[PDB]
Amino acid sequence: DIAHNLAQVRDKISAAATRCGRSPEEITLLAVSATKPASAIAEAIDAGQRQFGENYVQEGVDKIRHFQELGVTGLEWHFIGPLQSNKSRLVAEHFDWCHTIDRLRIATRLNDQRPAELPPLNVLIQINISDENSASGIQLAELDELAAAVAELPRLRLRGLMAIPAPESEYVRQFEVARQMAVAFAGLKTRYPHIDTLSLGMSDDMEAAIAAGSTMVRIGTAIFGA
Ligand SMILES: Cc1ncc(COP(=O)(O)O)c(C=O)c1O
Ligand SMILES: Cc1ncc(COP(=O)(O)O)c(C=O)c1O
Repeated sequence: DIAHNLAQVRDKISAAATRCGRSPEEITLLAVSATKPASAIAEAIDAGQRQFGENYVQEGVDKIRHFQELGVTGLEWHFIGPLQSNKSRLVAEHFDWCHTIDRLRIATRLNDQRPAELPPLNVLIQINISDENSASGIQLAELDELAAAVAELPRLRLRGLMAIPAPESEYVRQFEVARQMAVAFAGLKTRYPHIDTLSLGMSDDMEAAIAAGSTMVRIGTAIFGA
């Protein structure tokens, strides 16, 4: 049951924030609906969920248009997959968030292709904090430069950071990797304006990411099936 799983996840988020002294309201739940059918999002929507994440551009845009045409308003769509330049326009025209900015060129394309009547596309810069097997995300030593360049793009808005740590089963390592991300997030927050989003944590490392200071968890399996 999707509705039951939504309520179960929100309780686990709420408990995890409370245990480490944070308000549950600090944590945004991003329902990762990738590869799930639109009918499943429809249940989530009917269960009160508004923020959905997609990894593939055309699947996402098709869903976005599906619910726009039903006249469902109030939804927030996050693109959280890797973004190739030949699909940037669909993202720039349809999505509300993009978590996967790791090169200045993809950000400038999104900026140029974003219609002016839309709000600025909220973007996060993706850090490869701990994955040698991923060709996605930058190193922390490159963050200040990319952030400063992306910060001037007027049709974008730099909101913070995202990372997908290498899979890790040890809670100790989960927390320490997430802390590195929280530390970098806090440093960015000092100088840049409106830095409020640390996209960090999935089903299995939710608690350490919340304890470390994530503001947004990306949950798929625990809501929709694997
Ligand atoms: C499940 C699914 N939906 C949609 C797409 C749409 O492809 P793209 O993201 O390259 O537009 C893909 C393939 O990449 C996919 O695997
Ligand atoms: C960026 C991102 N977040 C979250 C998930 C899925 O999260 P979960 O482990 O709960 O299925 C994936 C999808 O495979 C992902 O690529």
